[PDB]
Amino acid sequence: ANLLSTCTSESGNIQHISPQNAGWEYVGFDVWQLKAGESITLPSDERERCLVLVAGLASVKAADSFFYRIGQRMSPFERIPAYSVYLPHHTEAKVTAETDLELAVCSAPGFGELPVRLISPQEVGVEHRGKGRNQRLVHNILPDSQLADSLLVVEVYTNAGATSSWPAHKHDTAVEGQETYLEETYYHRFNPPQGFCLQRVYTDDRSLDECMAVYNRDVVKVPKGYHPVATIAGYDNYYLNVMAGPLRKWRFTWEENHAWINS
Amino acid sequence: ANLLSTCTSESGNIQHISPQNAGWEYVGFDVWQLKAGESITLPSDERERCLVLVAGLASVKAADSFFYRIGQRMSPFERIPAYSVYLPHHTEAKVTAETDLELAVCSAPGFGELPVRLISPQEVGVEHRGKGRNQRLVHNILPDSQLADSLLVVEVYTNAGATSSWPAHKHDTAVEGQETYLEETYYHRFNPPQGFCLQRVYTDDRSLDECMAVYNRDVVKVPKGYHPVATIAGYDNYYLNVMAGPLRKWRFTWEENHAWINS
Amino acid sequence: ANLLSTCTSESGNIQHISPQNAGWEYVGFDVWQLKAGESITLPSDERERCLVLVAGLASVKAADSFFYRIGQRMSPFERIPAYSVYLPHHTEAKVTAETDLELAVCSAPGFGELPVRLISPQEVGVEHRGKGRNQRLVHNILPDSQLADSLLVVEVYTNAGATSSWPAHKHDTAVEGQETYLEETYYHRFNPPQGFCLQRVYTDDRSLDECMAVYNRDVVKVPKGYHPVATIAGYDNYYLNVMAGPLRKWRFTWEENHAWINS
Amino acid sequence: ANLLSTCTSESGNIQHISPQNAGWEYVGFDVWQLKAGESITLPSDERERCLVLVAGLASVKAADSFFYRIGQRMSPFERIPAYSVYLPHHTEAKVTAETDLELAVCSAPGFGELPVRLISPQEVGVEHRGKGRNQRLVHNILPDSQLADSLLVVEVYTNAGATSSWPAHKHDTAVEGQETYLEETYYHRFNPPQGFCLQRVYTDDRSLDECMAVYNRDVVKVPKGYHPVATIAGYDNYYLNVMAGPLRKWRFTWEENHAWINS
Amino acid sequence: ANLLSTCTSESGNIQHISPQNAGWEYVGFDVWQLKAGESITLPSDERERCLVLVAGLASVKAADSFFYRIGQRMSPFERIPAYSVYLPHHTEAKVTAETDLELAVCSAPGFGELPVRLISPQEVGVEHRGKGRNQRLVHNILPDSQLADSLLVVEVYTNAGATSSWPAHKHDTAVEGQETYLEETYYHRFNPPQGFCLQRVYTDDRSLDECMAVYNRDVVKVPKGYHPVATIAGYDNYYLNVMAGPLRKWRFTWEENHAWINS
Amino acid sequence: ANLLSTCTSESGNIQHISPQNAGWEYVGFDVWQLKAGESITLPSDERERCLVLVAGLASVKAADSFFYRIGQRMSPFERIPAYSVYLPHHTEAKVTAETDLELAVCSAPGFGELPVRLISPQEVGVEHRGKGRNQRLVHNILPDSQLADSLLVVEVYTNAGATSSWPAHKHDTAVEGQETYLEETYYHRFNPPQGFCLQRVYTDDRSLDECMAVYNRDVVKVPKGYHPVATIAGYDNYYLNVMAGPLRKWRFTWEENHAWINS
Ligand SMILES: [Cl-]
Ligand SMILES: [Cl-]
Ligand SMILES: [Cl-]
Ligand SMILES: [Cl-]
Ligand SMILES: [Cl-]
Ligand SMILES: [Cl-]
Ligand SMILES: [Cl-]
Ligand SMILES: [Cl-]
Ligand SMILES: [Cl-]
Ligand SMILES: [Cl-]
Ligand SMILES: [Cl-]
Ligand SMILES: [Cl-]
Ligand SMILES: [Cl-]
Ligand SMILES: [Cl-]
Ligand SMILES: [Cl-]
Ligand SMILES: [Cl-]
Ligand SMILES: [Cl-]
Ligand SMILES: [Cl-]
Ligand SMILES: [Cl-]
Ligand SMILES: [Cl-]
Ligand SMILES: [Cl-]
Ligand code: NI
Ligand code: NI
Ligand code: NI
Ligand code: NI
Ligand code: NI
Ligand code: NI
Ligand code: NI
Ligand code: NI
Ligand code: NI
Ligand code: NI
Ligand code: NI
Ligand code: NI
Repeated sequence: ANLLSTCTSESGNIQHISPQNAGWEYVGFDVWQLKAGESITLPSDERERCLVLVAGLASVKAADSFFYRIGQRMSPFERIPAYSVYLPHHTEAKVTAETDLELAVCSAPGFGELPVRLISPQEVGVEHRGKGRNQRLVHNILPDSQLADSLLVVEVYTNAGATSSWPAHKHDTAVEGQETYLEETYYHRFNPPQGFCLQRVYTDDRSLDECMAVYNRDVVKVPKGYHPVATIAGYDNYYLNVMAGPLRKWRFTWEENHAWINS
Repeated sequence: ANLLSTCTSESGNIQHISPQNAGWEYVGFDVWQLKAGESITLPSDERERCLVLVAGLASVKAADSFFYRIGQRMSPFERIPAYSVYLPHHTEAKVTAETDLELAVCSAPGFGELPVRLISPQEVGVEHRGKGRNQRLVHNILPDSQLADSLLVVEVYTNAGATSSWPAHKHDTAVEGQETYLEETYYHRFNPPQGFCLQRVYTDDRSLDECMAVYNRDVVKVPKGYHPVATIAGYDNYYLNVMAGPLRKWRFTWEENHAWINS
Repeated sequence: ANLLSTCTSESGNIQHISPQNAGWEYVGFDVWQLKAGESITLPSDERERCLVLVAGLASVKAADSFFYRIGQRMSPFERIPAYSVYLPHHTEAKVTAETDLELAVCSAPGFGELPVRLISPQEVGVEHRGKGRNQRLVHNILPDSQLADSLLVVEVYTNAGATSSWPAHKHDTAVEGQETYLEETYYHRFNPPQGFCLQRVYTDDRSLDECMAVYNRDVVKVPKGYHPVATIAGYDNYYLNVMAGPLRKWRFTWEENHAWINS
Repeated sequence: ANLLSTCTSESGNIQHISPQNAGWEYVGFDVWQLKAGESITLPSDERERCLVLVAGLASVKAADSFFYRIGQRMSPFERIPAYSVYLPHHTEAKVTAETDLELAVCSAPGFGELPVRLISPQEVGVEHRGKGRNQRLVHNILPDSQLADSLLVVEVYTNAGATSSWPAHKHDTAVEGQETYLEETYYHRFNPPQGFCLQRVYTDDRSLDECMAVYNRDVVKVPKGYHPVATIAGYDNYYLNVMAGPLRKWRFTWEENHAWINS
Repeated sequence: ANLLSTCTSESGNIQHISPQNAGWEYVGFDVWQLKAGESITLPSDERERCLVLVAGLASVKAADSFFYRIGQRMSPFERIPAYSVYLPHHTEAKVTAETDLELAVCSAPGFGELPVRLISPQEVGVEHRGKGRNQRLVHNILPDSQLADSLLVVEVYTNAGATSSWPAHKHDTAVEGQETYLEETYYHRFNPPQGFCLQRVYTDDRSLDECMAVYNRDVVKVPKGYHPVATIAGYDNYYLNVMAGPLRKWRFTWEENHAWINS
Repeated sequence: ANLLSTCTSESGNIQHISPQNAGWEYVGFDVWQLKAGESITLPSDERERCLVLVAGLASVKAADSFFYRIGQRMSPFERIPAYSVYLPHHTEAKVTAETDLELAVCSAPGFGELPVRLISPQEVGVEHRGKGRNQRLVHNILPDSQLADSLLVVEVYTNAGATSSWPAHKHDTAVEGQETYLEETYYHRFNPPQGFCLQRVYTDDRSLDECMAVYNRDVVKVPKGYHPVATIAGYDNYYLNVMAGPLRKWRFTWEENHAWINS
């Protein structure tokens, strides 16, 4: 299975993951690397979006509003929450780079009537998950406790020598009250930039079992199974995750052999 | 090519095959394993459906009707026809498990105006196909001689030591008066339950040639080519098949090397 | 990655490439091999089409018109431009084979209001590209300088011992003013007919690097990367290409190591 | 894994399996298809051999012995035991085809001082193994109860439909008093000749799990795991097996899930 | 590539890696899991050996020497050096399990005239390599500064989270004064036992790039390239390595991008 | 299959192909990239060798012979024959680089008593094979009409565009008077150096069918089948081939479909 998508270029639409090229039904994930002064226009269509400023400042025109010079961090490694913008479906938007800009466009099916809204770093829930070699900084950009039709968005910091997305969990089957089907994308970053991590996507029966050396700005698709991330000594890791499915609830099942790591 | 889809769980939506994850255009196939008292709701959308009760009893609310305790067999290995329900498109339906229930939801594009209808075991055409090591019990749940927009549904019993879907046939190309393009899914069952069969999906030129060890509740996708099933001594086999394409007619071509087995 | 699609049959719809089975978003490509007197009907839908007569004569009924015995060449190897027909979306059309007919149906998303139009061999721009072992005859059936919503269509002749689609170029990423995302299909032909060529689809990082022995009437899909064609001594090559993407402009980037071959 | 070796030609040394090309330590297997009057010379080396006359008549000169026009069956499908000649190591041999000849040369390490000997039909143990979809005819050409340094040779007849090398067994690990490491080759034949069977080689953890479609005169290598053969309606099967390892004792372990098929 | 070898059984010769099955020239690695009172005999041949008592107590008879009840640790996770016995070539040896025993037999070509010798904990060099997420305990059982014809043997302890065989190094090419060709095996163990690590074997050009999920008692073969081990939170790792080549000198090259981690 | 071996380094033993790592029985091929003043020593063993000076000057000491500063061309692309030295088995040799040196060591089993000899340009048969897109320069360094126990060595120059090892031939089966089994290695070079060619290794049944993109100093292994080389406009190609088998005679069979290209 080919779950790894390496960047296609250095500038422009460096990552383009769609339901059509991912072989799935809900999640889309795009990254644009723009120079100061450049713009993109997002269309009025049947998809809701979450614009995540990974690095740099931007101005956004949408609905009847103008949002000027949103963003703050110049690197995701500043460890301060991303500035994001929620766009409902049927919303054309123009995004202009105020500085050089690394922009994530998270997409999923849209059908509701929520308004355009800003998700500033102060609206992002911050949590420190796990203990020891399992410690991670989590920024809940768009959790299931906040409003959206489909999208669930999170960014996670895993320092070199820690394991994250671990103990192994899956969200690949609708099992009422236990688990939901949620497609998931990982957009990875490293500090220093030449680093890599090892991500493994696997099922209990191992019918799917793929390990991948993931480098800076690579995407990993998670269509099913467990999906832990093992970082490498010397290279701090960051990832931006998008999830969506038929039911917007994060319900997962832990792999039974490793569930004791939560105790 | 990955044509085999093993069950993702023991309960809930254990099989979910869609045009999007199958890499094709028409056929969808879902299996739900429900405990007595649990329900699912099927949406009003652009897909027609055939609900097939593989094992157990169910109640269905659809259109202006209530169908109570439909089904009979508690195992597909009773060798009595499944109870099924035809749902046209734009038909919301609620299915409640009266007993523990193994429910197949067969789907394809819907566009007509046929009514909701019951397909009881007495409406299922029963035929005994082949002679010797080629003998099989066939239950024509929804054949091309019965009404539906797209769906063709059949279940077949192949006793241990027989070959079925054989002599090799294909339905992967529109060839006027000879063959139709029909995507096909296989949902396999074994008695005793720990068994397997060997299914081979292959083209004449062998550009596609994949053999698979298929276990209990596994799905095989047939996007093209010949697709025979070789059963194993000691393990009786059952499969539930769904087909659909642009033209709802079962027209196939026999592999010429093995066509003499029909003589 | 499986980028090669060999013919499924000798007659009827011998090639059927869709966004759904290609794992992409825009381009569809069909070939029909029809005997004199046979017909097909193309539907009124949301796709625009370019009918390309690869070999043989046809009559077309579309919109309020009847086009009788269009075509001329009985083989693509006559090296005279194909006769083609542009069909906008929402246009049902009936195509009848006047002689035995090899018909290419090129498709992409349609949304405009252009009329049905004939593209006769006299409307096709003819150019001789390259020098020496890089020489090729190019027929611009439907270039970006002519009108269509999405479709770009070209046919190219590469004589045995020449390389084409070379120096290596890619059109797989939206990079403003430099490159566009364009899915591309290749439909290959050989003279004598038992020949083959070697086509390689690869990225700069080699995460994708697939070489393929392509035979008569085979299709190669190009979802991303560089995609040169190396012909074989004794076997002249022909290919028919279809491209489409979000922006109908042919903008590509040359692989830097081989760009000097243009000098 | 690559366990299937198809014939490289119709005449001469059509099968050549060596420890060097098999990725293992002991077993060699060669097939020679000779016309009446042709000969081959086997060298004096460190390997013992068992020359199996699969079909046709041959004369064999080795050491102080000459065997004139030995053989009987003109096809393995006569279901009568083969003639064979055991050759110790350091024994040059000349084999002359008296009729058209299909000759199997089974080889393994030699170190002893056994004499050259004929293994006529009268020295072959004939047995019927299993009941029903499991009943095969077995010819023990060179069992562990007869003399050789390393070689174990058997031929088996599996009628169309039936499963052989079943219930699944393995002989891939030295487990004192339970199992021995024995490399194994299968040389397959079909009646009628255009047939195939499905052979699956797999381990308990499925780290190796390969199913292959086996045609006439193909060889399957079994370096480890379970290795059952599933035959296809209409096509009777035959195979000639060679085994060897560090300990010349046929000790195997049954896969636990299917062991009940022996009771 | 197929670099992972999982255990073939729970008892007996659970690991058997040979130059013939590894696709290389020097290194052999065997593991024997024996019950108290069981024995094995190692042959007199052209290979030298290093018998490593991974866990448990053993007696060893070889040439004019008898070692009674050597060993100490009942688990490799006691973090105390193993007892080992060096055997020159042409030296038959009998190993008797005094307790349940996990025995590693490390082999390589032998040509010299060194005597049989005990390598007790007092002859094992103990060192701590690296700082933080990089700090491992290393036991030099048989380094290049001690006597053997070919064999180099080391065991390493990597605590959960940490990265070992890192910064990435290779020893796959004879480069005078810089690097030697050395085949390498890894025999992995976990505490608790149900754990895994992720090991990646890769070259600078990524022509080889394999990441594998390694479980308890699995073997990884390193025929060339970089080969770091990434451990997982909760699961401590241990591995026993064997190396050999034409020149018995441990000379390696660091991957240039990660060499800074040594400063 | 894995038939391509890319260089492991820029200096030293950049190519090391052995029967053990190639999965075959006879051919060994090594390349050494040495700086002026460096030396290597070839051992006294059971292999005969042909030392080919691909580029640069070398002195060779072997048995009672010393060859001082032999060689001439500083690049294979000078299109003048190489100097080579034939070494029988049991012959230790010292090779000193007099200038920077690219040295090929071709090896195969040795058993005879031929003397050490120089193969100077005057002993190399020069021939031009084929017409047009098929015309190559061939240097028969060590043909079957010259003396050696096993080795067959040739170098071929294929100008950009042209196809070589074409029409397709195979030498993979002993067929008396028609074909011999001969393993074959290709050591490729390009001018300019950043180029590539496409080489396809395939059998008549396509059970093996591998096309690879070959770059400067890469090696392709041909264990069986047809093996043509398709060059790319702008990049001239060179390759040095080594062959050996049980019978030192170059006998091949042409693929029937392309045999007409010889007329
Ligand atoms: Cl949309
Ligand atoms: Cl996490
Ligand atoms: Cl739920
Ligand atoms: Cl729908
Ligand atoms: Cl059937
Ligand atoms: Cl029809
Ligand atoms: Cl449409
Ligand atoms: Cl071109
Ligand atoms: Cl642009
Ligand atoms: Cl005798
Ligand atoms: Cl007789
Ligand atoms: Cl059997
Ligand atoms: Cl035993
Ligand atoms: Cl001693
Ligand atoms: Cl002691
Ligand atoms: Cl280390
Ligand atoms: Cl050195
Ligand atoms: Cl001499
Ligand atoms: Cl000279
Ligand atoms: Cl040639
Ligand atoms: Cl010959
Ligand atoms: Ni709406
Ligand atoms: Ni997740
Ligand atoms: Ni409707
Ligand atoms: Ni079918
Ligand atoms: Ni419209
Ligand atoms: Ni292109
Ligand atoms: Ni002897
Ligand atoms: Ni066996
Ligand atoms: Ni000795
Ligand atoms: Ni190492
Ligand atoms: Ni000798
Ligand atoms: Ni050749």
